[PDB]
Amino acid sequence: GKKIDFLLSVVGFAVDLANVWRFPYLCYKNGGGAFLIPYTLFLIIAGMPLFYMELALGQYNREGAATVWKICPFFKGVGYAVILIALYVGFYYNVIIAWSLYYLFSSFTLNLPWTDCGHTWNSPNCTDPKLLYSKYKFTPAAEFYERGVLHLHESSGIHDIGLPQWQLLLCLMVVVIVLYFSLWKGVKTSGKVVWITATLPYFVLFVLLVHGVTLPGASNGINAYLHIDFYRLKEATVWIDAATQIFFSLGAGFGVLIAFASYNKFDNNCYRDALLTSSINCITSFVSGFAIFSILGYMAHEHKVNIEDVATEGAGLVFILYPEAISTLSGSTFWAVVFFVMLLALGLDSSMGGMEAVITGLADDFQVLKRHRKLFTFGVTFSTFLLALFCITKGGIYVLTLLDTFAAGTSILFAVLMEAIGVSWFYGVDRFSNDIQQMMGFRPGLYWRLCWKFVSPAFLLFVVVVSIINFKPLTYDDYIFPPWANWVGWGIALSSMVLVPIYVIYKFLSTQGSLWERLAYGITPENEHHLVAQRDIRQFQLQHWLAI
Ligand SMILES: O=C(C[n+]1ccc2ccccc2c1)c1ccccc1
Ligand SMILES: [Cl-]
Repeated sequence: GKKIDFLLSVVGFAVDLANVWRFPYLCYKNGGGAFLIPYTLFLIIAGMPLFYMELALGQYNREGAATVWKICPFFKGVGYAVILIALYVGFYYNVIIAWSLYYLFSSFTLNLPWTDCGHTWNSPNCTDPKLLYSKYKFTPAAEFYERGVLHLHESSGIHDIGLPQWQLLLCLMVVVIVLYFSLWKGVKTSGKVVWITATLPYFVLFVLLVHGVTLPGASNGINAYLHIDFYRLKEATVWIDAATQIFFSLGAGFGVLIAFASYNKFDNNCYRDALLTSSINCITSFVSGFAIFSILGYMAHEHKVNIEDVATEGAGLVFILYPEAISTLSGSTFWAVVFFVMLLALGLDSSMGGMEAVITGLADDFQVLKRHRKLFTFGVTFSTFLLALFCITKGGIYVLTLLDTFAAGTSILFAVLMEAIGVSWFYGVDRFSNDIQQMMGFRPGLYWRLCWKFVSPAFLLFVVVVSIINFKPLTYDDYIFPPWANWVGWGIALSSMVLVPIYVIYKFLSTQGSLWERLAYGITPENEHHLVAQRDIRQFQLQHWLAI
């Protein structure tokens, strides 16, 4: 039974709410098949090596995101930046969980609310196929999502967001309460409910893939998926999206892996962990795009619109697609309950780790917070609840879009780039390899060291530069955000990107001694500062820098 338990642990570790909710609309937006060449390339080249590096860092140092930089004291700012990014994401992550819970509540009926026209939320333009370049939004399912759930029709833009929706308010309160009462005792929340939180996503994917293929218009969707538009690969938006999605789904750049692995057995094998997680992620993504495009090809056939106009490209694509596939199944109520229970469980499970990253990273930094976990968890959870309250208004989809685009984009890419720099170049890839050898019994191979030192930082810097210089103003499918919205988003990105130089400056000024002594204290591990008085700093020799 241990092998069954081991398989469940690995397979449930590999799946995340990002894979299920954020990949579909990123694949639809960037053409489908053309989105997986950058996706797989960046996976192989930067996602697997960096996942491995973060796992090994956390496991060896037994420290959270912030304090793990005792190995090079100038990068505690990088730690703080990743904690801030993880805090920012939860604001709207919990809002998606609230949407899932509202849909689950709506699903306990024999006449599902998203199948036909004529409800209190329907407009005069509602078009049911059964009875009877701009995106198509007059379908029963899209109108349900945008009028009976979001109540978006009561907003004009990000300048008139409105007041909180009380239904989503109650759902968000339930979600927040569950998260707190799951996080207030301790970190350990594995092996107790993962039997359903690990197998249900894959069962849902399997039934969706087997069914959608047998739909009237699925062939056209699969063709649009498998036809690769090589012109999209010269635009840099697909590359930016693929990089950000790799880091979103693998957990890198959020401080989640470091905090999670600080609890692993010292001898735990991180090589196999990275290999298995990345392989499962790649196969799952390539198989999930198939089902997405089969569903929306059938939607194109049924609604008689072009496959590039059937559905939104925003955060609600899954909530538009899953209902459409559900209504085509027999016993649609049972299937709706299964799908939305899966979504709710997966979202709660992943948001728990996202919040535990913040709690652990900041508690390992201050002992007062480590002795008072109940109050700290309350504070984190309540601040998240309010700043998400901002996202459940009438025009809260615009704020969720602004956050989704700016909270972890260039900011997360920069943070992970600085992590790779600080470890590989300053701490030493050779010392990092020695630590991995002491932990796991074998030294990392040449491919891993090359990716850690040269290849991954090079591509991360390329993507960061391109994202900064090739930046498209913000939109939601028909709506052009006012310029001050992009300025606000760039301020949000800089708010976490800038913690690095500020901490470097603070550390330099707070230290005592001469310039060279200050640099030596700044780039030397905290438990080797007594060598500085001996004027033996390895970073001050060319040999340390020419290593591989
Ligand atoms: O990234 C996450 C949750 N997450 C995603 C992917 C993972 C992969 C492996 C291990 C843990 C993981 C956790 C998050 C959630 C809410 C706020 C901020 C960050
Ligand atoms: Cl993904």
